[PDB]
Amino acid sequence: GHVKRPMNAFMVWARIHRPALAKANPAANNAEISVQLGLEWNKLSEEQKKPYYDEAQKIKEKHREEFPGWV
Repeated sequence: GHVKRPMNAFMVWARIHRPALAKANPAANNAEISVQLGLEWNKLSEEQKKPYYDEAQKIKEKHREEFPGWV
């Protein structure tokens, strides 16, 4: 609804990068770290974002293995 396809790719990128960013900027709280992750994500080129979108799609497909109709 409010969530669009970029968010799932961004969340892959964030899961990878948040822990080290939090430790490197430990005076910042989680909400501020989240803002910094979003700015870093938006500086990536379309080509750089591609593998995160590709991985988000693989994750989606793996989730759909739970559904009736898988195999």
